[PDB]
This record gives sequence, structure tokens and C-alpha cells, in this order.
Amino acid sequence: ERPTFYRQELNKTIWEVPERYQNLSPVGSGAYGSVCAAFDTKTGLRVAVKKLSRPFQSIIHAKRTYRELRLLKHMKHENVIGLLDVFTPARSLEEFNDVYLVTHLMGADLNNIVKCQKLTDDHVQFLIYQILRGLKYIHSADIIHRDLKPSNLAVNEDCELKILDFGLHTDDEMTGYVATRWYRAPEIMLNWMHYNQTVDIWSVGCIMAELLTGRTLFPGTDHIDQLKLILRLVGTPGAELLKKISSESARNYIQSLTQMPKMNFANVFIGANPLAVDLLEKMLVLDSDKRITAAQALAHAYFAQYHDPDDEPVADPYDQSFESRDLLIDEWKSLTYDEVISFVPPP
Ligand SMILES: Cn1c(=O)c(Oc2ccccc2)cc2cnc(NC3CCOCC3)nc21
Repeated sequence: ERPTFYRQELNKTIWEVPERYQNLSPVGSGAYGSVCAAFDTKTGLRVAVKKLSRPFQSIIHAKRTYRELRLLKHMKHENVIGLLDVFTPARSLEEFNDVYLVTHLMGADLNNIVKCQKLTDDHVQFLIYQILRGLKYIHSADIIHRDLKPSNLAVNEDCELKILDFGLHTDDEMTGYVATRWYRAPEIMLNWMHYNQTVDIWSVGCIMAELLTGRTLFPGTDHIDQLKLILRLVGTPGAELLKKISSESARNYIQSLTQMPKMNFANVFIGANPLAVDLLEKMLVLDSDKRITAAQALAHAYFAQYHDPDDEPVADPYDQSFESRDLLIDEWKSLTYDEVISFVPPP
């Protein structure tokens, strides 16, 4: 049956959650809502509980709510954030206005771990391995994260990793000397073309390098500065990639730059495992068609001690035909309601 709910003012709003969730404590800002830590008495797990803010105030918002719910309900992988629970105090569609999402509480993110410092090679192997394991899974469902960065990567005490916030930033927050842009592939940063899944492999490259050196790979002070930093390392594009830049505007700007050759990565990453160097070179390729994929990278010699072809699963098919669908608010809200009602908890 329907559990009993109790009310409690947290942050600015009134939170109405089932009794099973106790000791609710405001933690931080999440994707499109505020998060609380709580103790789930049914499972014994410490959980993060997100209440979405105005989930149905516009078509843009309503579809976004449906999208996040659809995405979280699909993901069943060790290295990817999963949904423990989803609930509404509403007893019917007509009184349905709020959505709460529940996942595992994570200890820290990857920012806190790096902490200006170099990590050991074996720690880097393990963390990148897990990211690539989760990405293989995500990509096999034709889902792109689009915004991988250390703050989207949560790790527990055992250095066990989960990927957060996939498949979902305003112009202002991508401006200047900001971590929100430092991990973005150049084709997406400057909208060169219709982009694919390998945008995420570029991000892994930036993260891996940061874990190896303890320093941001491309700490651009703005879009242009960052592009220059990128092209100094990987070289200016050739005719081949230029043809693929469908924006006539961007292609024209690229051509104005003095041609630069690719740098030697062994001289950039001094003291690093030659196998780590090799992988970085295959990840940080300017032409996205030629980047290593997650499945391919898992088989790279650098991960020899973790790689297991029989323990690197793919996803069930993910139907995202709704993405090209135009619906009314109430229609997106009804679809969202069906998804809440039909939720079945994990083992
Ligand atoms: C920042 N964040 C989320 O945005 C988040 O989003 C949700 C997704 C689905 C349902 C509910 C919430 C969950 C989450 C869990 N755990 C930590 N742990 C943090 C502790 C403090 O260090 C950083 C990691 N963060 C989290």
C-alpha cells in the first residue's frame, strides 16, 4: 500500500517523505533540485533525497523531469548512479505536483580526492578503469553524459566510483576561468558540429591527466584561451577535420590560426607510465571520429590488472523517442506520473 508520509520544513520548502526516511539533513545543490542526506530504515543505507523544484512549471521543465526520471530508472550498473526510490505524496494524477528521487549517499567527489596533489599510478588505473566501465554501459544505451568532470564523479571509502548527472549549463556558467568548461571537447565548446559519444572520452582524458599531474589540463580563462591551450598540445586541425566542421563560421576562425604540430606527450607527462601516456594520446585526439571508445579503452594494456571482458556489462535498449516528441505540460506530467507509479525497487 501507500506508506505514511510526514512533513518537515527543510531548505525553504516543506518536505513530505515516507516514514522510512529519517534524520533528513540539507546537503547541497543537485541537478534541478536540492538534496538531503537521510537514513533509510528499510535498507539500512544512507541515502541522498532530491526534491525537484517546480518540475512542471513549463514544457521545458516538464520534459526535463520526465527525462531525468527515465534516465535514472534505466541505469543499473555498479559504476553509474541508480535509483533506489522515487515517490510523490499525491494520491492521484490530479493532485500530483511533487517528485522526490532517492539514490545512494556518496562520501566525496573526485575534486576532494585530487586536492592539488598527484595520485599514484595504480590509483589512477583503478579510477579511470571504473569511469570507462560505467561509460561503456552508458554509451551502449546510446546515452551521452555530455558534462563529465571530477564533481560528477563520486567515490566511496574503498575508492569505488559512480558517475552522476548523465544525459541532461547556461552561457553564463560556461564563461571565464571555470571548471564547468575545462573538461569539454572542443567541438561542443565551440559548437563545431553535431557531436557524438566520444565527447565524453575527451573529458576522461582531461580527468586522467589531472589525476596524473594534480593540475588542470586545459585551465582556459575563456573559450578562446582554452582552445589555444588545447591546440598547442594536440596540434591544429588538418584538412580532413576541417571538412567535418559544418559551422562555416568556426571553420573560418580555425583557419586563421598559425599551424602547430602535436606535442610529444612523454615530454608533457614527465615520469608517467608509458602506457598511461599512450592511452592519453588515443583519448585526446582532436577529430572525434578517431578517438578511442570506452569499450576499446577497457582493452588497453594500461588496465591489464582490472580488465575482465566478462564483467563489463552493456545496457538494455533505451527508448528515447520521446526526445523528438512535442507534448503539452499535462501530457509530460501524466507520462511522469506513470513512471513514478510503475517504479520497482532494486534487490
Ligand atoms: C551531488 N549529488 C547529487 O546531485 C545527487 O543527485 C541525485 C540523483 C538522484 C537522486 C537523488 C539525488 C546525489 C548525490 C549523492 N551523494 C552525493 N555525495 C556528495 C557528498 C559530498 O561530497 C560530494 C559527493 N552527492 C550527490
